[PDB]
Amino acid sequence: VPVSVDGETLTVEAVRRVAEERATVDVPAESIAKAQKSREIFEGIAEQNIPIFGVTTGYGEMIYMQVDKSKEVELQTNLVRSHSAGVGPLFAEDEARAIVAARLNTLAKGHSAVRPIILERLAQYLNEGITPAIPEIGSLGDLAPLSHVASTLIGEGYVLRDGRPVETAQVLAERGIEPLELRFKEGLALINGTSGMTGLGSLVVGRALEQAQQAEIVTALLIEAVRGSTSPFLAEGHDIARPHEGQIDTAANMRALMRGSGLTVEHADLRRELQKDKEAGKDVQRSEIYLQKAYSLRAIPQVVGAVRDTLYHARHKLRIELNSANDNPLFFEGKEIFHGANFHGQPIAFAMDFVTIALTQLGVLAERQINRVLNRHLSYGLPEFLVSGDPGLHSGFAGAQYPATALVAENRTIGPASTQSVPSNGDNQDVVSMGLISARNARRVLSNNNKILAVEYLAAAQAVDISGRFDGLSPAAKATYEAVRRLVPTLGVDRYMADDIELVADALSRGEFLRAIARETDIQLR
Amino acid sequence: VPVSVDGETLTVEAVRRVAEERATVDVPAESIAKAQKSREIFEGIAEQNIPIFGVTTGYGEMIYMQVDKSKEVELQTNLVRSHSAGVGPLFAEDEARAIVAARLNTLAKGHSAVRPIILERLAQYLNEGITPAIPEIGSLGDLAPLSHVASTLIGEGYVLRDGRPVETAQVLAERGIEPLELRFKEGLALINGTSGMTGLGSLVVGRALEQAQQAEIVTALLIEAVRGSTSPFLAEGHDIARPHEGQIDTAANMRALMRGSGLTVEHADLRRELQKDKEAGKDVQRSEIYLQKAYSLRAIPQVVGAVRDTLYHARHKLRIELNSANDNPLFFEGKEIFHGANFHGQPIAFAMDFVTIALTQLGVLAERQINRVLNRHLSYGLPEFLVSGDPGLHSGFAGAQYPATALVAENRTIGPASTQSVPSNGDNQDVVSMGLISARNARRVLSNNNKILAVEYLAAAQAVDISGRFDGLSPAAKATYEAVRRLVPTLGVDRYMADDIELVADALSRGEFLRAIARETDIQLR
Ligand SMILES: N[C@@H](Cc1ccc(O)cc1)C(=O)O
Ligand SMILES: N[C@@H](Cc1ccc(O)cc1)C(=O)O
Repeated sequence: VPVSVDGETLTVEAVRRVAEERATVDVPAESIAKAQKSREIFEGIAEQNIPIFGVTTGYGEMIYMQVDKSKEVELQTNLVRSHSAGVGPLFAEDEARAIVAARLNTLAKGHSAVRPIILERLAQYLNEGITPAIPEIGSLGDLAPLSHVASTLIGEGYVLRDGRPVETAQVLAERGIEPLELRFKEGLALINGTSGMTGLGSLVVGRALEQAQQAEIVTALLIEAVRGSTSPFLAEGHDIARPHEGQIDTAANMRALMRGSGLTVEHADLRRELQKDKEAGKDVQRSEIYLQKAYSLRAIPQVVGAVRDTLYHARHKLRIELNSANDNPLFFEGKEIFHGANFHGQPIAFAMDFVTIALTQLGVLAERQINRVLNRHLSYGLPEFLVSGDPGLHSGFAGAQYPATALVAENRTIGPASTQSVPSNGDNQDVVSMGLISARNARRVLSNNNKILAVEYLAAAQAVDISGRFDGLSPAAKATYEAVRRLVPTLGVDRYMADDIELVADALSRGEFLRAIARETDIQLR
Repeated sequence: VPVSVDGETLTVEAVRRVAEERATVDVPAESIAKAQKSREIFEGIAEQNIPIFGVTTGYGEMIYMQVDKSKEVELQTNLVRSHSAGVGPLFAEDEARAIVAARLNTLAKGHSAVRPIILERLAQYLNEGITPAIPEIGSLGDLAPLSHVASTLIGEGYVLRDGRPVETAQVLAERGIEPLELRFKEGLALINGTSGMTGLGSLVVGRALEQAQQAEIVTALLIEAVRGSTSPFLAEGHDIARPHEGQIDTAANMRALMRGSGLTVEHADLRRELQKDKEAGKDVQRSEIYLQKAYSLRAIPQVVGAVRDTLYHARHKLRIELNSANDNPLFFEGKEIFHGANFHGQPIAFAMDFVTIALTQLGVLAERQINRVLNRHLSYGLPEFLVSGDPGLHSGFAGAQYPATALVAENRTIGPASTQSVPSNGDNQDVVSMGLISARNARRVLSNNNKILAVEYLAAAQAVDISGRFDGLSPAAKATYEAVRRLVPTLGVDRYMADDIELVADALSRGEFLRAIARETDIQLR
């Protein structure tokens, strides 16, 4: 299962494989050769003492400082050090690995003028399990975080071991590795890109998509458990009447998940049951039958679909970015040293701010579906707060609804960061993107959404037990139901709810509910 | 010249033509035909008194109330009236027209089961200048605003005339038009869609792109005025190293705008001019010749490019939406009436929130470029605050910078609305999109951006006079320069600036600088 880091075809899912599943990485000889190439282009110029940014000059506003080739190695060392000023908590192992891979892929595109050893060493770290200790704060959108990574290649800084930072010097001398010594433009190239936000963003987006699927999965279970109509998901509504890709995809997944359900109702059945319930003698009469259900159980295609569209767009931008030469300056055949701003992370800063927004609404919808099932006037029949015990004496899921509701409110306090640029570096960086903050914002909402969904999964499984509708559940709903009971038992009388919720929340973050559908059925969700 | 409203091929630009230039609309015969057949079939179903949401039942939560068909017109009429509860300011003529246009296109798709007369009357209103008085507030994402529109079709509510509301019944008596009477499902179809946010959103996104163009136009002029480098715009840095579509477009537009400039330099002229400055003596030598770097002028493709991507995504969403049957329930030949939620404006709510964020950043960049030219420390040699006389005694543009700086901060206080749902209607509408609020937010930042750009167009022209570089400008830079000076004179002595700024802001809102590039050069911008 090797992953080709060529600076051209790396996908978001592949980055997750490398970061999450320790997937082996391989930098193609073509990438290596193309890499050495640009290296000679550069050196063929660096030979002379001619001016070039970040290699024969100062850094930032100090580009006005001309520097000779004498202390080539020191210039790189001074940069990586002075810029390793990151603060806050350290990124997690998988997060740090995703960042490292994005940077490797970037250098592997071939226009950074870096020695092949840089790519080879980076590739060794991932493959050898040596993860840099990357503090989360510092990037203006990603100098500081990438600087901490840079430090570990030169045997400095810290590496992540069992959740704690351990000096890189020891770890290397340990597994017998001579720390690299950075040459011209290697220090700058290592840190002058969007690898922080792009690496983290990839994990988040990939996971956001699974969350969309897992929202659809429990949403489907809930719809069955309450015998909702299937009309809202009919293809004519989306494939033909309002063709947004996301909407079509969710409507599709919903039909597959509820297919073969004995509990769901066809519109025609409602229309006919409702009709018989009417007295042809009077113009206006009351009925207890709802031809339609509330928005939270009817508008799933529109809302989750819009979220999907947002995630598709974000994945699209990341795929391009991962495979871009987000670095400066750059080198091309018979070309002058390209001086631009491909280090600017606006594209990804925007994409992630949009992910934050989309996932917030995904959570808003899940929480209202929980409110749906817990409220007796809205549940369509189930007992208040899903009590099995004498009600009042027992509260059921009443208290468990609070953290879900609370999280919706907390996610709404998270504002966009891609527009919060603040000028620094003597007005040199007068417009930045703060994209890493955007990525972290989306990560937070994603994380909070698993807790919201956790309560929804527990609630949906409980509604099944109380209604005694298990034998009517569809193949998918049975799988979902069983995956939940496997982790948490039915709620007879009241009990400490926290562990159960965190138990189902962690399962969701590991994609165990998407897994269950995969194993127990042949449905291949979009 | 007639825009074809067929519910299948309408474009955002087409919508703007109808709304802004009063282009004539035409519902093609095939559309009428489809509407005609779909109606007769629907009427047969209705005439049977079988349950059909909003046609033989109550609205929203009161769908449990069954209504006999003997109350056909009353049911629909009561809906339109009781839902005409909009508040706040009225939309402008062009905004009201875009909304009406989007509604007409929705119904014309042929799945709303409305009588052709409805499509005809709508078009007649557009083609004859009968503009509904539509209050901006009330939509949960667009019942209220659309009900006000619906009210005018039955000769109620108000029509917009000279910025003020005039009772509809009257205007129709003057124009000699007999009000319509609403039949089965016609009241619901007129209001149960996303036409509010989709009509406004179209105008905004259309203008947003023009705003990105004018941002690129003034940036090009400014870069020429200060003799900046053209290297960051080289095709290889985008087309090949970083292929985000928007970024490629901006770089290309910038190259075309500065083509033929005698004031711009290349990275080569700096490294070469730098070699001179440097000497074989010293090892760290300071120069005053910055390898060019202020991001404000180096990152243009990256930042404005990302803005473009956001705008492209939104335009696509709007194109799909304009041609959708965003209404409920829906009729499909030989099938059960579709009862879903295609009225839900989430896709557009998300789209416009993103546009809001994107445009906010566009303004952030412009404001910093203004700061760039007004700060002597960064002016590239220009006098402080572009004073052409005695600084201190005169402040020049020092005061004009404030409205621009203040607007950036003001735009930053505008939060996303697509996530602010609040359950209403007895919890039936437990999750909404708040999309029209999103569209308005976007329109606001758009409007605010014209003011910031206005200050930047003035400072740039001023920079050109003070440095006497008018002769070295490119053909586009001259067109831009003359366009500004045709409106506002050079700033000799300090003077009241408020009028000069508003005049240029207004010119920008009409696309004047984009037009100047059209009739003065052979440049076609993306
Ligand atoms: N990203 C900067 C390089 C840089 C280096 C050091 C800094 O402190 C800041 C910026 C550029 O390419 O212009
Ligand atoms: N959008 C509603 C229609 C509606 C909603 C609320 C009302 O108050 C009236 C009508 C639906 O299609 O289900």
